[PDB]
Amino acid sequence: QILPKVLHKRTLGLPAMSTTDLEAYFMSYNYVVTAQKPTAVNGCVTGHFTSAEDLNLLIAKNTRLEIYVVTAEGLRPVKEVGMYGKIAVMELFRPKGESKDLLFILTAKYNACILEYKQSGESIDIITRAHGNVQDRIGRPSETGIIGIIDPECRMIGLRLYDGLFKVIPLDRDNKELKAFNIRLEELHVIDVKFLYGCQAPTICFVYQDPQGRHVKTYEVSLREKEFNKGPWKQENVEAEASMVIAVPEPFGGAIIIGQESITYHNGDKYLAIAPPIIKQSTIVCHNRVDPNGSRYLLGDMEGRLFMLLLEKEEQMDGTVTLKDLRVELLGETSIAECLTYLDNGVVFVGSRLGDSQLVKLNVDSNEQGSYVVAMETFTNLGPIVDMCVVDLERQGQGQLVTCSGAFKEGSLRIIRNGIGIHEHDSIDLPGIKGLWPLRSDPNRETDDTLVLSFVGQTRVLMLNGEEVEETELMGFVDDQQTFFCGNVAHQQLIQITSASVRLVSQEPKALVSEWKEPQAKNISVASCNSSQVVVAVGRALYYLQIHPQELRQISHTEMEHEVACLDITPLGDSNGLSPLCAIGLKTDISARILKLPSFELLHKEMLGGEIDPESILMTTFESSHYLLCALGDGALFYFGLNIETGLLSDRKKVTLGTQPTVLRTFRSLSTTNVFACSDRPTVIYSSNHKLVFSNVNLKEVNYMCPLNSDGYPDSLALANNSTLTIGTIDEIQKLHIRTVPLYESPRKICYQEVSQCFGVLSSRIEVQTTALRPSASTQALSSSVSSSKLEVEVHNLLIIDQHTFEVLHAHQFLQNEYALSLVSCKLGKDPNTYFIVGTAMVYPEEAEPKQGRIVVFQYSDGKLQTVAEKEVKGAVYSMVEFNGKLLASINSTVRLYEWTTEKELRTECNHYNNIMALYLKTKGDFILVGDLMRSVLLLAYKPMEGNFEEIARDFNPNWMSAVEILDDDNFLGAENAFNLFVCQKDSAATTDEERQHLQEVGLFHLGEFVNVFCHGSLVMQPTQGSVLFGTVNGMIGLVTSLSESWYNLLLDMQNRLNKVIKSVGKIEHSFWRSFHTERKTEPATGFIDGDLIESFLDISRPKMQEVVAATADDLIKVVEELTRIH
Repeated sequence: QILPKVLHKRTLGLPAMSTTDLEAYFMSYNYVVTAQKPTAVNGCVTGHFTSAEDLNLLIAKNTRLEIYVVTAEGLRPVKEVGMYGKIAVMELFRPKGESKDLLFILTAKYNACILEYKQSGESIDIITRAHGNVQDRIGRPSETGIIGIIDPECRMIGLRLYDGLFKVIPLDRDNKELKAFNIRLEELHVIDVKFLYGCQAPTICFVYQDPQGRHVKTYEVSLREKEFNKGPWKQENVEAEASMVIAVPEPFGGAIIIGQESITYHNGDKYLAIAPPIIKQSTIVCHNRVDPNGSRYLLGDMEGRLFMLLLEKEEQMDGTVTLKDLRVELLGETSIAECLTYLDNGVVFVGSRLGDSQLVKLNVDSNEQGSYVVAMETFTNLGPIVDMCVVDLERQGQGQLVTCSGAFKEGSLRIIRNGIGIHEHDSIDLPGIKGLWPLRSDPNRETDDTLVLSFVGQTRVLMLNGEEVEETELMGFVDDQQTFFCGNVAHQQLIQITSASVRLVSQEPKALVSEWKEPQAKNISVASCNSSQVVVAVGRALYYLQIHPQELRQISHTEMEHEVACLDITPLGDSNGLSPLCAIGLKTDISARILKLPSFELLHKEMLGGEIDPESILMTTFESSHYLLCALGDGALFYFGLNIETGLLSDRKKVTLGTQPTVLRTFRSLSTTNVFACSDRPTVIYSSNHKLVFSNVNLKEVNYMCPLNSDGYPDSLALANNSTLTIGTIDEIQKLHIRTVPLYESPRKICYQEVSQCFGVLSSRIEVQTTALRPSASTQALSSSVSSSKLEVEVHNLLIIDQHTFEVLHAHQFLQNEYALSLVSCKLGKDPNTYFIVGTAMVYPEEAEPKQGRIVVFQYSDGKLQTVAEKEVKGAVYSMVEFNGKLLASINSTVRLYEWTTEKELRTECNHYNNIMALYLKTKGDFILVGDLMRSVLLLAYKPMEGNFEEIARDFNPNWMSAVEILDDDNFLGAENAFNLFVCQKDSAATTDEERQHLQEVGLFHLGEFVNVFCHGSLVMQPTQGSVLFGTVNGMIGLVTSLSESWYNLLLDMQNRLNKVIKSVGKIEHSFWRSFHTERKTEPATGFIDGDLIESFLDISRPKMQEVVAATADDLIKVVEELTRIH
């Protein structure tokens, strides 16, 4: 019950001392949105939800629900939904007379629902069979949280929510409101509870604690008269640390109780126990049944070890089987598991809250070092985000996030970056280029070695002998007038389809063979040539010629009613070059039209909105569903569906992009190759599950592309600009890119020091009584040092990390029993050098409140780390900032200001000690905002004349704060530990003595996450004003911004009209979800607008869109699309 460690647990989310014990021991307009969805796993189940012959895995994040189908290769995604609440219970069950299972869900605000998966055609819905709210007016929530269980015969549902009460929900075909009733329990402290198998009336078994140890007991539930009757067997005694109850299935029956160094089996009178030595070291957390009999079980530790529990049975000579013994075997090591589930055929899913989750295989024969476990996949988890910083290493106008993530063995550093990343190698400034093609200089040799530029009105054939550039045109091509395509198809030929003529050329003789010229002297507008044929179009008409060895043949010819804008050709499957289908785009009546290749026979047509002519179009194959993408001269990017057999009109919904028109042409990165679209921002359209990526590129701009696969440029692609050529190799595709650096120990704080080009990271590790546990970064440092002051264990270190290769340059080890709490890096006074300043405290087991600490000043030099000054202090050092040239530090309910003299010392200036436990500290100009432990906020000022502190204002209304930020000169933002956000403001009232010593809470919001850190910055290059990022315990990243008044009114009206139309999954009301909620109060939200709902307006259908804001549809599409580009 020492404060630093309990606060660290709160920072990671582990069960901490309840706040009540801590008590005993003693006019604004904002906009909030999400940039990265939560990633930690709270729960997970398996079953038959989608159909009767499917095996499903269902995963719960904080407010997300994900559904996967289990195949022989791994997992496949089918749906993902978001709920208006925090999921606390999730169970599958199947009533009699049902084809498949239904899902029960309970929310942390006590919303209950039953859901069913209904997939009819190609569309998928989640329908709500019943819904209600099960909250009690009077009572207090218990420890160990909420518990929910289901009878094996689907007769009732049992809930433990409060103390001294057991809530029962009957499960008959009536009860669409989930009416419940309470049964009184004599036992006021229940540890775990479950329903027993193979009984006649619903039987319940549970473990409780009271003076004289903890016990296990049973009951029978009579839902016909609302009372417990009596259990099948009496009450026993169990180990003082019994915590887990398992109900064994039918052939055995009975219960298995798990504690520490004991595993026990009770069934009526039968009783067995084992105490295998391996269980001593660490605690078992989770369990899962492998065999439907109940013949094997999996168990997982707090340190990552995975065990199998075996029940060996005895066949009776005439009676039912019994069991004789129990056995435990160490299987191996994984990540610490919050959820463990078993899938099928020796495959296990390990779901984690403090590390990456992963998919594992169990072998029958131990490999080297005797392990049965072999990893298969990992899924990234940003973990608890305990601290982060914004850094712009490469000196463009775009920053990156660097965060400390994870815990004990899973601790790491994460780098988060925006966009698609190319790595320019041959950078030369060439002005405007009209296009770009390859050319083959040899027979069909391996990767190409020649390229063709094309300028505003010209095409020039280069040569490429490696990294160098050279110009040497073979004397058979064009050099002064633009060609539409010059590439290759097959069979020892070259294409030259010019606006002057069409051609076939010899490559081995490098000579001309034959030519064909337009017999109208009228110049072509747009052509197309894919990989075996060319299709062209002139005036109002369209030719089509197949390219055959050594000559040309006319294969099709037909005029179009309107003037051709563009064409395309591509074989999309079992067709080796010849594409039976073809599409046409038009200027005047903007319309995509389907026309067969062989004879230009009419197939169909479809029109659109707008007037400006399109700039590009392609037919695209990425999945089993083909697409036709057109790109217009305004910024709209339209997509239509292709069924290559018939071609019935598939999905559509309008969109805008950047100001310049878009050019779309296909790239290569994987055998599931996708398309790239050139605009003001190059934009990949890639396949993720079935939808479209719209990710930008870390690039100024590009117009027209051509892939490059040469030996020195293995998977590159040359892109042209108004004045640039841009080439590089492709990283990931999605919007955010995450890079991981493993540390093998817990990080706590991070800070950046530019003039050194390094990071400083505080870290900690655990050591047995002290030798070793495993190699870590604090151990394998390049250099190392130990403190030499003269004024399990945890060992704290300061790590100096290189910013390029991300390796540990140096490690400093602090004194014994010393906890480093805060870190800063700055310049003080008139000294020119920049230091690393660290604040610590000395932590002892018996006593309850630290009473000493240091403030150490380090200088990192050419290759070493020195020490400059020490300044022992009488208390813990919770935070410090660099104020103006001085140092501001909070010492154990006091705030103090220090000065850096010419002797390289620090000297005290002034103090303020009215608060209690000042934890957080932020500064702006001459004001200081102090965030208290349980005393809301406090605003202070520094008076340069008298050189001391003056208390300007204080906020009443107790609040258990967890983070603090300064928005501008007058609005202060705070996050509290019940998952709420609030905004305070300085009251402008008369009577200048008393009511100006008040801050008014002018904004309230319920977020649903636990905020750990705020920081000023943004992730995009270069309506709204300001930008603050925050990070949470579940791994979510969010963004807060300020608005005007007219915009706030507009969007609030929009919010009401939107949630009058959208259907919520469990039929929860958005207004109820976002209300400010603590045990002491509940008020409607005000002063906040949430952008998740607003951004969902772009996913709605055209008729539903006009119902909202019934003042045009596009007039609001523009606004929302503008808002979408903030993050």
